[PDB]
Amino acid sequence: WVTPYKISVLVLLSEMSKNTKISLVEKRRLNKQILPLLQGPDMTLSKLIKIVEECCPNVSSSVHIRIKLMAEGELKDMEQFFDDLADSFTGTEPEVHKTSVVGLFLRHMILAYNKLSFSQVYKLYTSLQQYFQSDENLYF
Repeated sequence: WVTPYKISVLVLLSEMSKNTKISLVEKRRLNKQILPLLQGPDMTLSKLIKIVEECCPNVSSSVHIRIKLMAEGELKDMEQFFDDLADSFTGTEPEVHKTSVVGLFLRHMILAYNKLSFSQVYKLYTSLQQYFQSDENLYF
């Protein structure tokens, strides 16, 4: 269930909460605008970045480069993203994201990730590298 697109959405959610150039009110508005990405089907990294560029022009590049560094890194870099993301909510603001669409998405992604199989985690990281590579290969 956890795919490179879903990881990219987690990266987007993380980058949105960290954005130093918009207010907390604007962040709350943007989290509402982003909801169809959490509920919709998987899309290429190229399409996701194009969507993010339209509503969050700042974070689009930050999202793109974060995936780039994870893909150009090692398996540990994907595992470290999941660890840091799990410690980043309901214990930083500290706002309860439990009944929320974002909260349920963060929960269901971290749970499905942890109920791994080392084989499945390794195949997830390679899938992520190919997902990023597919965007990097584009002429445009």
